[PDB]
Amino acid sequence: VDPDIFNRDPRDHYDLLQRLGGGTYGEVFKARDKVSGDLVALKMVKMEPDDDVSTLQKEILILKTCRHANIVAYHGSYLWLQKLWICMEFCGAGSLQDIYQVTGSLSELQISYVCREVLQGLAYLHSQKKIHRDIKGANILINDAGEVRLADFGISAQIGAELARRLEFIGTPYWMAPEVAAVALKGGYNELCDIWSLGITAIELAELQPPLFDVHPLRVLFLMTKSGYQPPRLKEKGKWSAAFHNFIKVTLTKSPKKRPSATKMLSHQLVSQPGLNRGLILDLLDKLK
Amino acid sequence: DPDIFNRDPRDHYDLLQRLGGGTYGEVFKARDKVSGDLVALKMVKMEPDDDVSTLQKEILILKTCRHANIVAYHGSYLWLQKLWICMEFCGAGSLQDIYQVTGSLSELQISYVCREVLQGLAYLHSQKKIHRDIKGANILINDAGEVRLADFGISAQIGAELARRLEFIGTPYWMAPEVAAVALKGGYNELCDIWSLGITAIELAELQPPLFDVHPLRVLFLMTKSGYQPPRLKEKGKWSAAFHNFIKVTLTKSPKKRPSATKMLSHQLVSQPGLNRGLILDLLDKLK
Ligand SMILES: C[C@H]1CC[C@@H](N)CN1c1ncnc2[nH]c(Cl)c(-c3cccc(C#N)c3)c12
Ligand SMILES: C[C@H]1CC[C@@H](N)CN1c1ncnc2[nH]c(Cl)c(-c3cccc(C#N)c3)c12
Repeated sequence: VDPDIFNRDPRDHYDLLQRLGGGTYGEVFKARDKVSGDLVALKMVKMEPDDDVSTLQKEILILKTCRHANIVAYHGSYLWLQKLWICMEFCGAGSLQDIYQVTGSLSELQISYVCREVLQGLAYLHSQKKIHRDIKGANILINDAGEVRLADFGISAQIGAELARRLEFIGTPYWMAPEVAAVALKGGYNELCDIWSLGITAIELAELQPPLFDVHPLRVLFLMTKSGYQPPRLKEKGKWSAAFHNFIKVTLTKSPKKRPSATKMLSHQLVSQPGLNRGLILDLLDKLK
Repeated sequence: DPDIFNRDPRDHYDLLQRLGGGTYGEVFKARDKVSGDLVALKMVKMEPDDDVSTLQKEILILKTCRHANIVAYHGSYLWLQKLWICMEFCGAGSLQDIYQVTGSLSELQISYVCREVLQGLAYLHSQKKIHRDIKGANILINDAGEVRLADFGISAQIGAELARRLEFIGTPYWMAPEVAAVALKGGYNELCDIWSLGITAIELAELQPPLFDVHPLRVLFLMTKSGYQPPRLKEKGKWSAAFHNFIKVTLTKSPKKRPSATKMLSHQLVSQPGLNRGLILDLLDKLK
């Protein structure tokens, strides 16, 4: 699962303080270093010798090979008595969903700053051939230093593992059409799917819910496949500037061939504005207390 | 399937010999006890904690097919931990079994085969089905020189895989439209069968599909490049311009420009006047 794993009980180094919740899979615990007192988040997953180790192997590999200020910090992993423990940064404010349900709608400048920081994390991930595939407020954390960090590579790991399995059982390819060979090797979609999720997340930070949240999940999926499909928009026009409406319009470009990349989005009017600094986030954290 | 017979298939058929299956299972040559007709019985072993989704999709595809160019379905039996799918037996086996003894097929024999496969393909696509495994091994020839498509194994596996995507997709509110589209539809369409028929036409002509001596992973990688050139027949002088054009048109790299099976039925190669089962009866005489 990981050549750098510690075959030791994490409870030798950490006091488990409380079960904070969970992600796509696993259970997350708040933990404290026994001697220093430093806080960490320990994600525990059941790991038997018979289980497929590929998903968790890929999640650890993404966390270990990410060296970025906009990606949650990784400290190491533990394997002890059929339980895998992934040790990561403990972000004191929690997720942006934890924040906006107490604080309400973020201001346009706070959203602009979060979007820029997320786009820097996405530009980095995409440059290293990775796709997050689960961009949303619940997966964007704010640490005590006011930094915006992408978290939960669970879906990304599951998708990488599913793609490796498909290649293993693809069979003889001599009669396969090139587009069949392409979805077997790449998947049918690309990293631009993360740009659309950031557009939906910016609406979620403004409205406390993604668009169509009240609509049945299957109806949402079917409508996206229909011919006359129109992407979502911000509900209250006058509350937001034209730069925010345009950010939603371009990130939510229906065709992936015309959806801008993460680096191209960094020069967009909304995220290239002058007043975007960590002070906006430190002031968001002050409102929480 | 609700119409599954809960009896031993040996009550109605005499098992004659094991022949080996396709994608999955084992196929037995068998004889109908009342008519003396041969049938192919596909046997799949069962275990109590087995996912029955793929098997269920294969039976449903076969039970709803009613076309001369697709193996006929005669029912399925569940007995003593085994599932038996009963289908049409084709006396000469597959085109691969034939050309391995006979050698290369003539252009007119290939044109008859292509027309018959396109009739089956046009039918399958009209019913919203995809074969996905068109090749010499899956095109059977009966004693009368007639053509039947066989082995909906890959087709059933893909269908089962796609149904399992719709079940474990999770909340879709942050999901881009193209991600939603591949989860429901798959990322490719029925036009993949047109390409496979082009490669199959080359396989019948040259005894191997193009790049057969190149590593499978290298072939897969080459195809994804934006400079990949579709294959062509090696001996230009051995074939007519119409066959060379059929190959170029079926092997259109872009699935947006690749013609449908119904469109291909109007192509010169397969709409020619002398195409009939007699051409395959000549092939079978060469075998004996
Ligand atoms: C416990 C989780 C989920 C519930 C959320 N309300 C708060 N959250 C965190 N809070 C404080 N520090 C944290 N560090 C990390 Cl990593 C997470 C985190 C957040 C989201 C997904 C995953 C995973 N896979 C981990 C975290
Ligand atoms: C026994 C099989 C496999 C080996 C091949 N050499 C000859 N072949 C047939 N030959 C004569 N009639 C047949 N009818 C049917 Cl159906 C098949 C068939 C062919 C291929 C796959 C499957 C399945 N699932 C069934 C068949």
